[PDB]
Amino acid sequence: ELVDIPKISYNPSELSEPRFLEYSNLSDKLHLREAIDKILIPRVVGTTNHSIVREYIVQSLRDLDWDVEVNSFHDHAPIKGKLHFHNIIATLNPNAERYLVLSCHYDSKYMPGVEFLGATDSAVPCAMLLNLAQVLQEQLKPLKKSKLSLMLLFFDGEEAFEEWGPKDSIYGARHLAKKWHHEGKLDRIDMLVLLDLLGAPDPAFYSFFENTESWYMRIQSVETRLAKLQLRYFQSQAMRSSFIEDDHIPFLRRNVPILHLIPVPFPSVWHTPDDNASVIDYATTDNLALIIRLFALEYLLA
Ligand SMILES: COc1ccc(NC(=S)NCCCn2ccnc2)cc1OC
Ligand SMILES: [Cl-]
Ligand SMILES: [Zn+2]
Repeated sequence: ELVDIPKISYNPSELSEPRFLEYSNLSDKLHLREAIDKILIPRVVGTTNHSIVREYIVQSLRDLDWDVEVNSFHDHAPIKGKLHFHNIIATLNPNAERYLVLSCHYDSKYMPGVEFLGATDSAVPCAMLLNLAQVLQEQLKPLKKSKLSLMLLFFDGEEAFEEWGPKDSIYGARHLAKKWHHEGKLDRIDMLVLLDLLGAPDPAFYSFFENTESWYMRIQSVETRLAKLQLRYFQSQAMRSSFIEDDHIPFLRRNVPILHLIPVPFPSVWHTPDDNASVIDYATTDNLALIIRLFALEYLLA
């Protein structure tokens, strides 16, 4: 069921016009396309390419002066058996009291007998987050020292190896949510924003969670303001009784507020080899990446 979002949840863009104009003109299309190209390789957990993609993410952010921790652990999967998973946790201020967290998964789904590239799922999301760090590096500098800072979290082992279920899915997220819960490190997450299945044409977004509906409406407003300045995806509706499972689930279950940036319906190529370079709509990709960059600045800088 879709419900119209009530007025109480409206939360318009607050950046001054000049800063909104200035920040909305920051981009690096070439870097975004280069990041996509680097990441868009088969990258099943435990493979050489999986390590190559992790190294690229880690080095890219370390080169931009982010603190980067790799959370490594072993778990058992159907088919593959024992695997070494590696969540990537990048922060501007590793000593922050609070974080906005932007996140996605960097593994690609294991598909017997075929290469699966997972362009929308989630090579493009991963590239959008690296590109965000590159494009906004000047504006983000103060967040290296502030009490509220930014974390980019690249989950490992999101995908099932045999059949999606509670014991065969979201390996990295389940591990990390349990670890941080045990360590009292979940309360510091203001909100976990999860990007998934982005880069295909004509995505439609809805608000899934009432406690983040107001911040959903800030993204909606960012999109409206960009349109007005002539520079739609986010619907002003909430989807109730939606039970879409993803990396956020183990955080959601432990009281962490979630903003789930995933289109409904999913792209038509979902979990087929057609989720490749050819499905990427670059106009939609540049657009969504810009909207997300501005959302991050709205939240963090205000
Ligand atoms: C085909 O369209 C759908 C298919 C499945 C579901 N239901 C669930 S619970 N999906 C969890 C997806 C986990 N995931 C995310 C990226 N790679 C894997 C909903 C769909 O449309 C609303
Ligand atoms: Cl490989
Ligand atoms: Zn998937």
